[PDB]
This record gives sequence, C-alpha cells and structure tokens, in this order.
Amino acid sequence: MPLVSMKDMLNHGKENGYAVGQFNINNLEFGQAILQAAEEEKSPVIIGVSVGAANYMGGFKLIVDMVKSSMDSYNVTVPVAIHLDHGPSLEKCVQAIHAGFTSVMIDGSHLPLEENIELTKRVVEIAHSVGVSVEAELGRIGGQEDDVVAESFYAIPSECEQLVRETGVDCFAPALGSVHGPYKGEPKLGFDRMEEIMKLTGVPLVLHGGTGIPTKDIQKAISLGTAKINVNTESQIAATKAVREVLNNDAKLFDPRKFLAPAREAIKETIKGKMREFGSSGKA
Amino acid sequence: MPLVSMKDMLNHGKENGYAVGQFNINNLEFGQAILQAAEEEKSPVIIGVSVGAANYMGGFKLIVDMVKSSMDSYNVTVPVAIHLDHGPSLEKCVQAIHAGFTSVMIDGSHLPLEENIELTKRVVEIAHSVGVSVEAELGRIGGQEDDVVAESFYAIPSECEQLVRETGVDCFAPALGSVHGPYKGEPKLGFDRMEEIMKLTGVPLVLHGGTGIPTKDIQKAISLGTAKINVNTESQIAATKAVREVLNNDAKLFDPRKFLAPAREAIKETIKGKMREFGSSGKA
Repeated sequence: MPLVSMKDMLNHGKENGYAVGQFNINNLEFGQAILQAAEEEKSPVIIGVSVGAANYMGGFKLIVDMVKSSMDSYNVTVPVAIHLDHGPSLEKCVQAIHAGFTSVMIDGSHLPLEENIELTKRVVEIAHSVGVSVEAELGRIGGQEDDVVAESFYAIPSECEQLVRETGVDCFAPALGSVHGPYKGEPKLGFDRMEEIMKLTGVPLVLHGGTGIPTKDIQKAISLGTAKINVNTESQIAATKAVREVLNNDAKLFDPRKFLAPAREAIKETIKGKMREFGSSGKA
Repeated sequence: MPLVSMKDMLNHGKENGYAVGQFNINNLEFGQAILQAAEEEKSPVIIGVSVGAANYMGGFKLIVDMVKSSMDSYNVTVPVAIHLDHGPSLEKCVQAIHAGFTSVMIDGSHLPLEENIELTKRVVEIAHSVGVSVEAELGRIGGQEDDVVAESFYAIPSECEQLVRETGVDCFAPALGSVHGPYKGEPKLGFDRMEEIMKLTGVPLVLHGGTGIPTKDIQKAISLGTAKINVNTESQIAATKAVREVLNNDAKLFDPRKFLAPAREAIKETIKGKMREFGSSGKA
C-alpha cells in the first residue's frame, strides 16, 4: 500500500486522457484532507511539499513519516506520491530524497538553458538510482504581482526538446502562461506551444497555477498531453473561509478542533472537485 | 532522546517541591508548541492525549510517531512523557501502550472502590511489564455545567490509602473540588484531605482541572505533594484568541499558516508561564 513515484501514474494519465492533481501540504492538518479526498475518489494523488512548508512543519522526514502514518491510520489504498515542489538545488533534492520523498521537481528555469540541463541531469542521475521521479521546468510561472505574463517567460519548444532529451526527466513543466494565484483576466495558455512540446518531448506535461483554470482549459491542456496539474491556493482559500465563518458565527468557540474540522471538510471538497474535473476519480 | 514514563519526573517533583505540567495535544501542531515550550524552559513535560483527541488526529500510534519525529527535528533534550488522559478502559490503556505511550491514566472513579481497584490493578500489571507509568483516580472532577462541586464527589482519604496500596499505581489523582473548564468563582480545594491523602499514600499526587486555579491554590497543592498538574483549556483558549485576532486584523489573509503561526506562539507562551508557575522550568 506504500508510496510510489509519479512515473507510473502520469504515464497512465497521459495514456488515458486524464491528469493527476498535485495538492500542496500547507500544514500537518491538510495532509489528512488530501489523503481522504484521494481515498474517497479512488484517485491517485500527488502530495506537493515546498521548502517553506517543510520548514514550517519541521522538515522533509517528519512530513514523510506523518503521510505514511496517516496512510496506515486511514487504510489508504490509492497511489500516493510525495513530490518536492520547485526544488531550488541539488542539495534540497538529495535531502528530500534521503527523507523518503518519491519525487522531485528540480527548478532550473531561472538559469541559462545549459546550466538548467546540467543541474537537472545531475538530479536525474541521483533520483533514478532509487526509483524517484523528476520534474523539470522551462520558462517562468506568473507571479501574483506580475499582471499579464510577458511573452519572454513562455517556454521555447526547441529548448524543451533539448532539455528533456539531454536530462532523461520523467515529466516536464513548460511555463505557457500559467500564474500563481487569481488570474487577472482570461488565462492566456500557449496551447499551440503545449502541443509542440508534447510532440517534441514524448513525456507527460505538468500545468502549474491550476487555481482558476476553467474546465474548458483543463480539458484542452489534458488533450495536449498535460497529465499533472498543481492546485495550491484554491485549498488554502477554502480552508481559511471555513475558519473565518465558524469563528464569526460562534463567539464562545475556544477548542481549535471546532474550527479545524470545518477547515478540513472544505479542503477535502475542493480537492475531490479537482480530482473529478481532472478525471483522476476512479482511476486508482 | 527516548520518551520516558512519568515515574522519575514526578518523583523528582515531589522530592523538590515542584510539579510537572501536563498539556494536552488538541491537534497535530499543538504538539510542536508543547515540545518547544518544554525545550526553551529546560523543563520536563507530559503530553496528555484524550481518546477524543486521538480520534481527531488519526489514533494513538500516529500521535506517538509525530511526537518522536518532532523531538528528533527540534533536538528535544528534555524529558517527555506521553500519557493517556482519563483512560476509560483496560482496552484503551492497552491500545495506547501498544502504540508507544509511556504513561496511562486508568479512570475507574465512577465504579465502586473494589471494581476501580481491580481494574487499576490489572492495568498496572500490564503497564509495569514494559516500564509504563500509571495514574488512577478517586472522586470526580466537575464540569463548568454543574457549578458548585458536590461533597459526595471528593475523594475519601482511607479509600485513597487502600487503592494506592492494593494497586501499585505510580501516581494518584484525588478529586478534591477540581473542575474541568472555568470555576463558578474561587475553587474549593480540600487541602486538609489532600495532605492526608499525601501522607497515607506516599505517591505523587495529580491535580486535574488546573485551568484558572489561582497561583496561591496551585502553590498550596504542590506543598501538599501535587507533582503533576493538568492544564488543557487554557492553551485551547490562547490558540483560538490568536486566530480570531489575526483574521480580524487582515481580511485578505488566506494562507492558513498565517493564522496557525501566532496560535502556536500563544500556546507556547501559555505553557511556558505554567512551567515557571509549577517550578519545572530549569529542572530537565
């Protein structure tokens, strides 16, 4: 019943026209919500961890132990991967792998293409010694404060062809108009480039900034080889709304469990919704 | 640093005129705050766990795993016990011990003396097979519901003498006016009876209902052999006020960690104050 890499689940997704969601563990409470969503939807799932979330929770190894303890406690039978989101360095990837992560994203996208390929290739060499999956990136994900995405931040498909051939990465994140947080207007996704990058790379693609992409775009991204979609802030927002609401309705409430339990129910419903939109439901 | 039973820490307390606090882990990140409070105060500490809290967090084994993982990642050097609070049955004591609990309270105080004695003796037999410490009770702790504490609820000292002698428990909780949650007014602790119970039993005594027990009352309980004092609702009340405040002062906050972080800080400061008040600061 144990943890798995993203390799088999993203290939099964690419083969059958669906996407696995990655949902980031914000804090320890979230972890349980993500697993019971996946268990209830008979969905594979990817638990994303940021370096910042890891610092908040007490490290990579505590998060692995707690996901493994939770899978045991809730009888989780669906495929679960633990993935380092936007890993900044070889050192952090090694540390995440040593802690028991099953997957890493080495984000070399801020580097020159050759430096990115070198760094990525070194992480792959490590990861593939021990059954770990690797994600890499080209181009740049919109920041919340950036307004519309500069055309210069879009991945160039011929660079994507080279990076994936030269590194051996299992899956690839081309930045094609994605943003972190609320889309300012319509999402401007480069579907023609996505199709090219799909065709040139032959690996499962990854869509960052899945919060606010409508079923039309999601369904289009999946048709063009997207097998992994990252949804983070939608869950954070559903959690905090649920807390604000129970505090505002009941001034006497003093047991944190009475505001954490509604938070958990909201996170779980958000995630089940996405597992249903992505077509991961019933695939486990 | 391994977990330890309550045996040595409560003896050191009794012998030097201080008490060890029990702080109940309400949810997974209360645990962090309790261990950080202990480490910073160089204090022993007891992490209390209810059956209700274990049900919320995913069971006894997951809680023990998480406490050990946290101890490991925050380099905890102080003595830490994990104690089953008001254990309702031999079955729950066994399930807690099997999961790695170092201490149980078997609460037979609603049964006839002779049944409480027999139940307690059976749990001691099990617990003392594997270096687990045991707490028992006579008389009954009130609730904010019934206000004034009936005299029929106070432990009878000759019954305390018989139960402790017949069972071999390590420590003992006499209900002597304690209440869970807030006091109607001033607490009516039976200190003459407490002193008698200390002399006739010769084991460290436990004070339940420590939330909102004035300082003089606490200091007097320690002087008459209370070496363990349970504080729960104070910490719940401090976490929830920090959460209300931060959400009230920022309408656009959406990242749960931004409300969790000051909750953790309010808990830790609450628990540090208790550790100075009981005198366990500096004792580790």
